Amino acid sequence: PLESQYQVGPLLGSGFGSVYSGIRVSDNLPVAIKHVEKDRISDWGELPNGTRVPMEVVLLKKVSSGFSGVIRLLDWFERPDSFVLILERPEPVQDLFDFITERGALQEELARSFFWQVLEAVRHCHNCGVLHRDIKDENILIDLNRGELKLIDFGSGALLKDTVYTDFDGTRVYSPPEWIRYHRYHGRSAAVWSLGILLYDMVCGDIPFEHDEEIIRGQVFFRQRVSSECQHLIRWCLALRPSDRPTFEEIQNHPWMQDVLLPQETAEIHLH
Ligand SMILES: O=C1c2c(O)ccc(O)c2C(=O)c2c(NCCOCCO)ccc(NCCOCCO)c21
Repeated sequence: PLESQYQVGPLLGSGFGSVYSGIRVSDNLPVAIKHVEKDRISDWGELPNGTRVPMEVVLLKKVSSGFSGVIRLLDWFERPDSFVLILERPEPVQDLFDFITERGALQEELARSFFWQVLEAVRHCHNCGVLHRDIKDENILIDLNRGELKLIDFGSGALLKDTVYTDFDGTRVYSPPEWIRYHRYHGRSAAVWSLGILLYDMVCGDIPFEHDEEIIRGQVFFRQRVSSECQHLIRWCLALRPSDRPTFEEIQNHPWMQDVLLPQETAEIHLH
């Protein structure tokens, strides 16, 4: 019933598998259709009702309930050598990496709005028991009309727990120093680090650290003009000691995070 209920369109991307544009024939709902080969899945779990699935599906199902800044799983399918996921697809949309590539460093007011919606989405995941572990500009989509951000690739994710993680499959340049040095981290505080990398990316147009030695050394240089407030939040998230990082709450009460724009106003001003 998969080949019948969706009409396939162009390839959107690959790297996590291959994702195509698609339409639900049922009712013209735009969708993204994502194929993952069994052979390349390292990491499996089980749905409450109990079959053996890719962790990504466990995670997506735990966070796709209700609204939020996560692209929702609408349906999934097993095939003999692959799994296939059907996801929301906002229309039109651009990923943040390509947005930043095209437009360079974001004005603060726009970064503040975007970063805020990222925090709301990640709180939402942490709440649903899910840790993303690969937060970064290419895992974030922009619905250009509504100004709403949406998180996407759960393939390196995990169940959130309070004990140490000794595996990491995400992106190195976004990984915290404790992972580089000890091969251990905790979820929240690792995620905060990656948030601080992301915020630097948004306001400087590029990631701050490229090599292991710079991650570990953790000194941040600004190549672009950034308010003292923005710089201080960033250095805070990128503190070397995990316990010196802010919690989500403290990131959202920081002075740089005041007077955020709603998504709609953000798009009027900045995206049309
Ligand atoms: O993974 C999605 C995606 C998804 O996983 C679930 C729903 C979606 O709507 C998408 C998605 O729209 C998507 C991409 N969309 C076109 C936006 O172009 C990038 C901006 O220049 C462009 C790329 C993309 N995925 C991978 C990003 O990098 C791939 C490099 O070729 C996606």
